[PDB]
Amino acid sequence: SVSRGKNNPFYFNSDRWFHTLFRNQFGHLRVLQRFDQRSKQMQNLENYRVVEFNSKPNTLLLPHHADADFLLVVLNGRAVLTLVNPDGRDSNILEQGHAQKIPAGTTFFLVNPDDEENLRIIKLAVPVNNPHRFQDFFLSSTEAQQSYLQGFSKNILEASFDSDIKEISRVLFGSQQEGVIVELKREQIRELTKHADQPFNLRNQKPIYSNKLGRWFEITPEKNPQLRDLDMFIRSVDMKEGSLLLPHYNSKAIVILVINEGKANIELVGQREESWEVQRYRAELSEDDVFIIPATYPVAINATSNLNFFAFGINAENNQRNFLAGEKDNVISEIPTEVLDVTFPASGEKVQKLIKKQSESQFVDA
Amino acid sequence: SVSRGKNNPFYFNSDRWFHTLFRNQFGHLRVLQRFDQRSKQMQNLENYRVVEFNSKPNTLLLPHHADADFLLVVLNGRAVLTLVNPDGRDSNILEQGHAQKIPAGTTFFLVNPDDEENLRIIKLAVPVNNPHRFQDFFLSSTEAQQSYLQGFSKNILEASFDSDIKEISRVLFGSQQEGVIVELKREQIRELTKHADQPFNLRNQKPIYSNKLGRWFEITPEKNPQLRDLDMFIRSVDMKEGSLLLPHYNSKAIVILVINEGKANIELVGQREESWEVQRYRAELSEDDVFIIPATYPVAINATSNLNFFAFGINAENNQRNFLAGEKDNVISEIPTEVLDVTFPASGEKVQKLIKKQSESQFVDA
Amino acid sequence: SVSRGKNNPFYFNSDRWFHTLFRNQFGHLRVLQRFDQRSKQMQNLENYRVVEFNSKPNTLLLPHHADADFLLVVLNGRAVLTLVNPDGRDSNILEQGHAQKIPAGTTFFLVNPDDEENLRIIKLAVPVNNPHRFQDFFLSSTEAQQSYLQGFSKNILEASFDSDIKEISRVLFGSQQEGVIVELKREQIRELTKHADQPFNLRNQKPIYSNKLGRWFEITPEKNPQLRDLDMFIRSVDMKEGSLLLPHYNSKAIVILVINEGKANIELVGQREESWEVQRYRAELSEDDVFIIPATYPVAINATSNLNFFAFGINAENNQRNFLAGEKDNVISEIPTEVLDVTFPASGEKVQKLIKKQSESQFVDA
Repeated sequence: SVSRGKNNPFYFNSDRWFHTLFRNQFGHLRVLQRFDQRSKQMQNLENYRVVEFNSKPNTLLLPHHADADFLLVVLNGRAVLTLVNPDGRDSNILEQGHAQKIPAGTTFFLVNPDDEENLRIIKLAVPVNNPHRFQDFFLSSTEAQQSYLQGFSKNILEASFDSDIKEISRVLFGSQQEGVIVELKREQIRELTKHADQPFNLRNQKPIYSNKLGRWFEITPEKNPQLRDLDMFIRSVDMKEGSLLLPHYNSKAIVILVINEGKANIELVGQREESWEVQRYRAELSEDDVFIIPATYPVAINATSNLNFFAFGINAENNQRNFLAGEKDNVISEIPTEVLDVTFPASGEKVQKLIKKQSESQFVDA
Repeated sequence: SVSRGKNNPFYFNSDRWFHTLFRNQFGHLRVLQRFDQRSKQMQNLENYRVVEFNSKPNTLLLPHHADADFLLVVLNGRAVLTLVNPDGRDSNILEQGHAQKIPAGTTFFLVNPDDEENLRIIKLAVPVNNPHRFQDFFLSSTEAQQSYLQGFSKNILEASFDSDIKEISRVLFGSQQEGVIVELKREQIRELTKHADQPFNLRNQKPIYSNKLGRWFEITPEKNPQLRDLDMFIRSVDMKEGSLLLPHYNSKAIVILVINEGKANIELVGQREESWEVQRYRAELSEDDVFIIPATYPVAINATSNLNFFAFGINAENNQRNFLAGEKDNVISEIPTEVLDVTFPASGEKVQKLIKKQSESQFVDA
Repeated sequence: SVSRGKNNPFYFNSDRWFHTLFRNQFGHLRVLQRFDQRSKQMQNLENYRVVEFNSKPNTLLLPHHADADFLLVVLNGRAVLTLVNPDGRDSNILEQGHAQKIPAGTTFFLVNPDDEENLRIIKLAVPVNNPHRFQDFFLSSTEAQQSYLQGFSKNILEASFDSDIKEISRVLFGSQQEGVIVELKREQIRELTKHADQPFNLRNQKPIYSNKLGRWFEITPEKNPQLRDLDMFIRSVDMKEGSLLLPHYNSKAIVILVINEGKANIELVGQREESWEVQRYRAELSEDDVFIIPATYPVAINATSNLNFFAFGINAENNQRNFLAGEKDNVISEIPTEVLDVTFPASGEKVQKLIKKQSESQFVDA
């Protein structure tokens, strides 16, 4: 059978599965729903949450910290990310394709320095106190959320700050703002931009696979400490419409892919819903949707438009890409004849012959 | 709202939440109840149990082993801890403030060498077979518990020991003792005290924070192997009555604190009971009570008496202390003006000014 | 009380607890049932599954890959194991007593080169996507299972392979085979045998314990990378009928033992079904049965026939063997007199005397 869209567990449609935590004229912050909820075939993803952030030009996400580690990737645009610690501040500008880990509890803030290009960010979260959920703690005081300092008693805030509660409530609490995302004057932005491990960029190196129809960029834990702690890989691949990414599977990594821009059909061959029968999963992906590719499941992606997609690899270290067709990295073709002769009905010379036909690799026609 | 005592999830009152496993004229052994039971905000603490031990002078806890690792800390007094292995014995005297890991399965015993000072021990347990519970296996045979050797059949015990079951049952089983804690003659104690990684001491080094009102001692995994395996930190801080430990939060470590001696009010600002509203948690702590401070939650402690408290830091490596007031380690004050100007209603110069007022650090008045 | 066979949780009778996934004239593939299902005393084993494979001479297990790491051990016979990767093939012959890790997702196959000796394999599995279950994905197409390539649409398979779906369905799909285990001509086998970390062997080194009645072979993570990743040990011990393996316990490792050949009675002293009462667990083990020995539980094995058994040690690093009787590795006898004098009713000199009697070690009479 072919589980499609609606009843397909791995397809995560944007405007249905995301939950908006905040939204206004300058941006929105929404969280994808829990994975494990939908299927035990994704049990091990329960410790992770996907977060999407949209920010209009010249705006700022007020200071706050969550109780989760954060892998931050910039899908489109450029933002100035700032981390502050009890002993010091640290800022960097991030171009599209850049990433950076945000230790759990690190107060920080973002601003879209640009004057007309929007900011799009994907965030992989890993909660501390509870595997399935995290808590943002906002320092600011706005009509939307309340400052966390406002959670302490007068006696404390008074002693802590040395001042009558009144002087405090005036300066720090109730002339404010209405949301956690506020616009700034270009003068102000220019101010906090003269400062701008540390952020690294996936699309800044020899891609892994490449050809007329598409290129594949990937960065692994082996070559990056921040990535090695999360034990995960970043991956970004763009294909021309009409392209096909040949059926392949990841050795042990579980993949969370998000569609940056473009359209595409995905075919995933996996487990049904303790037998050996295999079921097919299909879905049409579009901008922002999320699709989960379980470890070892064979998958094929078809770009029915010029698209580019980001993928997080959970449980990545020493993961391998096994292509079931084509020349490069084609496990199928490493099986000695005498075996595939018995594997498939046809004769080994015939099966092989069939295999060796498609002289292309990874990114072919359609 | 302000969840207080009774309905506050993180407050663990001594005489209600502890479960006594043994008790007599010379001591008691009780276990704190499971954390995760009370709130999903403490899900990740489910793998840990707190154990309290009280021992009158000149007594001994008979030989046994549990199926859990054990972080042993001596709150008050001094005890002689002995570990025995198939290839050898190892003993050390531990003064108050000392700690030492006890590998799971290591048979051991404790004795209070002292002649009039009681022994108080806190124990952080990490079970093996079951995440939530551990099993003590006592070698001794007393009216309280039964020897585990008594669980084997006659045919085995006979072959294993070479002797009729009768000679065995006499020597090893049913002239014995009534409890697992027995008193000894000073002569006997003096005997097992001439022997007395290895035990380390938290209160034996430059404290982290210090002033007229209090000092803070902390030892981290970075600087201690035993601690690095458990990936946790030990911490001990004493404050003068009237003192206040300024609102602060730990970057990623979850903290299990126990009150050694003294009284104190605690204010913890955390999550309610998937929104951004913040709730306040309050409670009055007294000798032996246990309070759990979730990672990243802002907390303030007030010593309404001269107290000293121990704290275990779970998930400690690279954890950071963010103070929301005061001079030292005050994240608030590392945020550039132009930002806190937009963060809080008042002007940046005013907010800042307010911040820079309290010239004290961590331990202030009240 | 004495929980026996039927109601004993740790006893896993072969023909009742195994589930056959495939079976024919040349072999069978069956999976043991989930551990945690039967008792919370085995909660931490939930991430593991036991797999048994039987293969008649001169046969082959067709190509496939599962979504689980695999510790492969050859109980009896010799098989030629082949791993294929997108960049290359790797084969080795394995004699009885050999082991080797099979990374999750690595396509592979086995063949019994021998001409009259059967192949017996035990497999410890560690699933990726779901802690409790794994998925075999077979490349072949047979009346039993269906090829996973048959899960992709015509448009894909066509583009992926460059050929009308018809030519494909003929060569790769529906002259085939009826099962995943097929027999081969000696000519064929001889073919794939001229190639034959890498496989290591437990029974190829100074045993740990040894004497007239039996020897004990063990290999630990300290001395083997593959083993260090799984953080587990391999162990193989053969005893003469009438022998007794003296009551002992593992410090922190949980042990999954399987009976290769022979008969034996096992006595395990563990927890009942939060008190200190101890219950006894007994059972008669026979060829292929599986018995689980929880960390720190005292156990005694009696060979009521000449047997040999394999054991996997989960959570093995720095694990210790504490013998409660005998000379070598007898914790009991490391306890100083003055203590065992108070531990047991009898006098220390008497208890000790009793202890020092049995001059044998590990493997004694009965």
